[PDB]
Amino acid sequence: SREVLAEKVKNAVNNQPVTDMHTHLFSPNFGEILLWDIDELLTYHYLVAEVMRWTDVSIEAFWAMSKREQADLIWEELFIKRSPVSEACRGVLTCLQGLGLDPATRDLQVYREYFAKKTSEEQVDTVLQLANVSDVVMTNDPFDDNERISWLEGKQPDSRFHAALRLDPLLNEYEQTKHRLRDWGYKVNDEWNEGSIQEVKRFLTDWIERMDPVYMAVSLPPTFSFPEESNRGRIIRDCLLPVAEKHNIPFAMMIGVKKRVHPALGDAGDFVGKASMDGVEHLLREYPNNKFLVTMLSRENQHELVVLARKFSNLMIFGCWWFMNNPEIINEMTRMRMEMLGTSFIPQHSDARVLEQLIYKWHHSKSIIAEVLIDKYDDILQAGWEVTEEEIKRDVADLFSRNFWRFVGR
Amino acid sequence: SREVLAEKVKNAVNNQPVTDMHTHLFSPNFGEILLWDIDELLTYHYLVAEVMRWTDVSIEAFWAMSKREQADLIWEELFIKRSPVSEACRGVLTCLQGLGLDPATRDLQVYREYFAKKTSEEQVDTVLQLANVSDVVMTNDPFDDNERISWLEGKQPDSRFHAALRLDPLLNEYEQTKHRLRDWGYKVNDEWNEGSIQEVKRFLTDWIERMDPVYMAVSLPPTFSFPEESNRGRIIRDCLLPVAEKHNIPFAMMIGVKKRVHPALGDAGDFVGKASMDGVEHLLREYPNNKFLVTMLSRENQHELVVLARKFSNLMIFGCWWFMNNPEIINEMTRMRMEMLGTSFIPQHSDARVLEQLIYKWHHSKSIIAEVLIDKYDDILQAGWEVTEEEIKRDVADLFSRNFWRFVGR
Amino acid sequence: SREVLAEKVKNAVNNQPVTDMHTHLFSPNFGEILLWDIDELLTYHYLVAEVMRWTDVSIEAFWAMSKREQADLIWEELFIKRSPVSEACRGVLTCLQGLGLDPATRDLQVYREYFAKKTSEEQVDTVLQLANVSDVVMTNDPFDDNERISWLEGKQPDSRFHAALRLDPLLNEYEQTKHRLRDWGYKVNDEWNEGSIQEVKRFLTDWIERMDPVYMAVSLPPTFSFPEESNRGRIIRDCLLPVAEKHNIPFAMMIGVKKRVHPALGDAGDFVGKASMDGVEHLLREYPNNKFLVTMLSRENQHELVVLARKFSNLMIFGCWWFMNNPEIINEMTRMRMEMLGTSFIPQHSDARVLEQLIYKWHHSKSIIAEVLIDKYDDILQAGWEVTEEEIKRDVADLFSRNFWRFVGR
Amino acid sequence: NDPFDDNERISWLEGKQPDSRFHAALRLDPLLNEYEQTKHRLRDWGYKVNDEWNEGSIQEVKRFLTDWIERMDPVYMAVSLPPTFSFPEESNRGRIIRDCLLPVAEKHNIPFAMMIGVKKRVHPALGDAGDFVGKASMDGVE
Ligand SMILES: O=C(O)[C@@H](O)C(O)[C@H](O)C(=O)O
Ligand SMILES: O=C(O)[C@@H](O)C(O)[C@H](O)C(=O)O
Ligand SMILES: O=C(O)[C@@H](O)C(O)[C@H](O)C(=O)O
Ligand SMILES: [Cl-]
Ligand SMILES: [Zn+2]
Ligand SMILES: [Zn+2]
Ligand SMILES: [Zn+2]
Ligand SMILES: [Zn+2]
Repeated sequence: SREVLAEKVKNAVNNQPVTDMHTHLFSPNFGEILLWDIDELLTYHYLVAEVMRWTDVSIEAFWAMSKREQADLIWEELFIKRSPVSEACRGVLTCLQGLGLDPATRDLQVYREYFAKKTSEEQVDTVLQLANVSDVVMTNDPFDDNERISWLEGKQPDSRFHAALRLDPLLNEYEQTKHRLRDWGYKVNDEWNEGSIQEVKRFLTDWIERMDPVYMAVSLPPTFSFPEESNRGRIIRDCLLPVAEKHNIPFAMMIGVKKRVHPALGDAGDFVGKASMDGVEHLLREYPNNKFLVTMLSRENQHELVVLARKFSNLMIFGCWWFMNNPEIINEMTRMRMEMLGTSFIPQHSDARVLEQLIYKWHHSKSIIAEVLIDKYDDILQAGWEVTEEEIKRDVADLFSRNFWRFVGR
Repeated sequence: SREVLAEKVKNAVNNQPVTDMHTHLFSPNFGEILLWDIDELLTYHYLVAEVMRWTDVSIEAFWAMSKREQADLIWEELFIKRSPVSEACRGVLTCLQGLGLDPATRDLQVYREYFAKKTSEEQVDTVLQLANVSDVVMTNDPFDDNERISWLEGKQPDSRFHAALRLDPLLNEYEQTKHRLRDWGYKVNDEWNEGSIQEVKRFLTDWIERMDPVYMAVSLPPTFSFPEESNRGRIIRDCLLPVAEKHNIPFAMMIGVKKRVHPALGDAGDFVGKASMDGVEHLLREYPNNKFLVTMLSRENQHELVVLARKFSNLMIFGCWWFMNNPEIINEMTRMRMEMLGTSFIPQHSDARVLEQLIYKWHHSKSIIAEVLIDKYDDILQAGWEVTEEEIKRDVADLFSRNFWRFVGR
Repeated sequence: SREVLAEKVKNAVNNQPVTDMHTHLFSPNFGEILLWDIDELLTYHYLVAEVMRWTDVSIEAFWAMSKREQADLIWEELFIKRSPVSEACRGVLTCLQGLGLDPATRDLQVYREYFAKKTSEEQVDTVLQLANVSDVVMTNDPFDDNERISWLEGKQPDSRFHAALRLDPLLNEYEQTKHRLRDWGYKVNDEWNEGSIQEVKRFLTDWIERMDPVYMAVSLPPTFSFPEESNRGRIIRDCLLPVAEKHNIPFAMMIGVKKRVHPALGDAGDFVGKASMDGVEHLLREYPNNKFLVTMLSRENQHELVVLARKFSNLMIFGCWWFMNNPEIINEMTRMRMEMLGTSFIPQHSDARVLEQLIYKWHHSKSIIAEVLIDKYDDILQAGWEVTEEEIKRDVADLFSRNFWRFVGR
Repeated sequence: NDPFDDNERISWLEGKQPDSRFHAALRLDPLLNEYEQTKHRLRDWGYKVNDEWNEGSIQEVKRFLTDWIERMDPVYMAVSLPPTFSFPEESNRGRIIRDCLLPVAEKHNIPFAMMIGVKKRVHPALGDAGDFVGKASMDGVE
């Protein structure tokens, strides 16, 4: 029956240890960059954008408040003055309950008590256990002063944390970044010649050696195109692709983000745009020895992206990114994906910026993926097919963990 | 439980008095422009387009028939020859049943009897009571000869009816409209100079003074862009925006309509197109002291529009407009909206052209919005949150009425 | 009640004989072009694309394998190593069960036994009976050497099979095709003059005379536009349209296919793109005496296509084509269509390349269409409308068969 | 000297050497501007170019150029181009120039002559007198 299947699917999904292949979390020993707290959860930029639609407090005043005050404002405006029904607000409550706290009391002061008596290491153990996350993939930007520090000091991340070499500044801001490269000893010239090419490669190789990243990544605008006689186009073609092939490291492209449409909002000021599939199509076909992990921001790019994955095996689609990370969208995306790709895709990643988010991000997404799995297994069951519990666990393992590790070559 | 919640949500939704912030209805005392009748309901242009896909009667012959004959044809073709399953046909039946008539008999002659013995004022009282609509926002075009009359005669609308200054002819047909402005005493010159600017402002100010509109509005094509060195671009930049800021009146933009692709169909001859978000993005960011009410016609513009609202608080999204006003779409739009905006948006408007439509428009939309509210409240309930009935009524009040009045400054 | 209605709708839908207005099947007497077998089902290009996302076997090696080996590989990779949850894999199982075979045993060798002891004619009788398909519309390309043979030999197709004149080579590859036309006696000149025009018309007329097609068809790219001073634009304008009007034959346009993005994949190497609606809009309005059957490949073209059908009665929308032929999409498309068009559209076609697919294609689509019909009938039932079983059968007959025959003029 | 012209191929294939006052120039219009049609002739001549632009197609096109350079000993390779000429470009012309012509020309130190601006056959019936002209962008040459 469907209910017998349902229980097996839900059990398999809930018990399957998750490999979160894209987050903004950091190994505890890396320091304060690792954000956690009910205060951090409430000041997540997703909620900053949401509170600004309600509060009379200016954005300037908001940025001038302490994190405690910002959190108090957001709690009052989005949870008390109006029901916390949005996905992000729902997420906060899910994290609280998961930690054993009681959302029924709406006692923020009591919730804060829970966090103030623990250490980073302890909360990490707690959260990964609760979220059943075995591996976390970080976003490591060698262009950030704070992050560069731990890496240069020789600090190695926790074994549960993996590095990913983020290259946004290099690919999207070369004109400014080239100068920093020079200061660091990478002799790139004013013009794109053999010298500049080799030094950029040396730069990538040095960080690959230092981080041992599972992949190199970059977020791109709606106008992204390739090939292109631009700094980005040339760097990707002459340096990134060749280096990635040599070390058999996949290239992750997060396409569709239009940066800073509302500067004053900070991290909450980015917009979205539909991109052309031409560049991705070209990269996949012309670089068969390169591997590509892709996720797009526009709802209107989702279906064609699935179709492109049917064309090229060197393409691995992943997650329901940012503005796509909402139940209604996650549901439609996951169903279209399983329908045209079976289980050859990575349904989700958390993109967690605050440690505790791993709880709600995976909880909310797992229940949806579980329902989709139940429908699909049931359809073949009605066709006379018999699926074993072991086959279910196998499929679930591919979706939440094995597809990623298998694609990156680990 | 979910069923206890369901009843509370449905009750709150059904009892919440509605402020319909965009319709094509008129205060009864305004005259015959106020359309009502089972005949008017059946000759709604939405059904004209639908009947032309079935009937062998030429469009010319149709326009030559009396309204009674047109209604008879549409009833026969869309209700008798085929089941009235489309949204618009379903709407007609909902209006009948709501009025106490019986769709089971399919007796159009009997239905007509009900309307012929009442007055405009009486039917208005009846419908607003049935639809539980407390306030109706009109669309008042000072460029229409018939409408200009009541306003110039000094006629004030019923207290339940509010004015909205529609400016399509001014913004999209200035080359022709400028001449009428001159005939009315507004000395606009051949070239866009201080004189033309001031006289256009004087024109807007005079009508704002006469109508006391809750907002100024315009429908725009898929190709809409801003800024732009065109009559529209210049009028918006040099006159509309400044005047709207001074009187703190919001600017409503209904984007995506491609006018007259099938001229012979009349009001049923408009098409749709996806628009670029650039112009809206620019307006929101560069005019922070101006308020904007926006609704778009293309299904492919919906998600990005929600994201843009997360960026700018001077943007208030509203309704599921025209071709978007169908269950399947209303559902997906409302869910995406609540998920990314919580309750900071106006889910719907009727766009009613015929008085009785208020019944089905709100009935059909309320049941969908109610189901979405139930899902979202249930999700936070499962997270341990407890929502009171008063909080539900508060949220419902914001969605169906308070968000609008609060945004316009009333 | 809804369950009483449900049974009537499901019964009507299941019993309604289907006219499949677009397939890639052939009358049995046409020869081996008629594909059938569990081996053919498994080597369907939809599954080739899917297996290439999993298998380590090179595409070259795959094309070098025998059909038996290809089928074995696909069965092992997509059904045994991972659960066959994708739509195409689900389809294979549905066909097996429908034929009386047992998917529970996963015994491919036993399944093969069933097919090896029957004749084409026998399997055709079997499948059409099982799929309850009364009429099959073929895709007949006079430019294919193999197909041209039966037609030139004077072979007439089975009475259950209808011809459709496919013109892709003529319209999209005229520069190469013109030479073949000359070799066949059609004196087209180097330049587009009266001579070339008349000879192209003569060519179309000759094949219309030989095939007696229900319609002429062509698949078009995302960049399709009209009018256009190109071979395609000129051929459509000066030859196709005039000839189609004269014989009152509709023109079918399948828009949105980007051919060969992955050449090595063969038939599995096509991609998709969103098209502009301008060309279709122009054709519908400027050629009122011509009939057009249209289906588009991009998910983002679906809603506007429905709106365009509301504008022009000479437009008949049909099916959920190729990448659109997935439950999640079929559901949303069918609901948007019924909501804005009632029953004036053709919900589906199979596009079957392998005989047995008629079973799963129609089985999977019928259950979805049935659920949509049940919702819509229920909505008007709740409005007080009473629908008779005969009206249901009538509506179902229009959707699955009469709308097509009525539109083509048969 | 157009190796794609039947009449012209003869003398070269027969081993005929031109008068000492006459020098050869390898004209490549058919190769660069009509590859889709020309590729088939290359195949018939033994140059195994594939359907897709890969190492194989590249090497065989180079072999073709090298063979004729060897046979003609041209002072330069030449081509006439349309007003819309651009470079780089993901087209047959753009790829052939980038992956074959330029490399081969550098190796043998042979210059590349480009005669830009001709819009072919605007008046077909006039034959050789049917070509028109158009202003080109300097971007590709630059
Ligand atoms: O929080 C987010 O998802 C964004 O602000 C970014 O971190 C984005 O996911 C990125 O990786 O660029
Ligand atoms: O009936 C309609 O919705 C349209 O014909 C128009 O009234 C549109 O809503 C508009 O306001 O321009
Ligand atoms: O199998 C398919 O649907 C495609 O490969 C084509 O046959 C397409 O449907 C077409 O008719 O061009
Ligand atoms: Cl789109
Ligand atoms: Zn991220
Ligand atoms: Zn309106
Ligand atoms: Zn949906
Ligand atoms: Zn087909």
